[PDB]
Amino acid sequence: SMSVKKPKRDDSKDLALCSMILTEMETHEDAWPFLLPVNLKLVPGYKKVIKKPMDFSTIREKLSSGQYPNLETFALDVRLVFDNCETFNEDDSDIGRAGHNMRKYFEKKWTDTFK
Repeated sequence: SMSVKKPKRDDSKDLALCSMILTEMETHEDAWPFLLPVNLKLVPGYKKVIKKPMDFSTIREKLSSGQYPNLETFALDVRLVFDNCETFNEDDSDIGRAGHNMRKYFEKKWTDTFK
């Protein structure tokens, strides 16, 4: 509350560390469905169904231009990528499986780096 603060968690490396995580996700062999924004002209249903599209290139540009206020808003957009993927793709599809694999990979790196 006013003039009563918990001890200061060191967040000075968060930007560098989120960038490293994102590099690892970018270079994963199963990243290919997520590297670029879904083409809303060429994929029927996407625009109407997926209210907030997100992809790794969009996260990278947001990261690089100070559009994440803290490490939690960064994790929310990464998870959005995988939540969108599960909304639109069957579990038993190459893309559906890719999304599960990547979400697992992410959540481990997240825990090991920050928890």
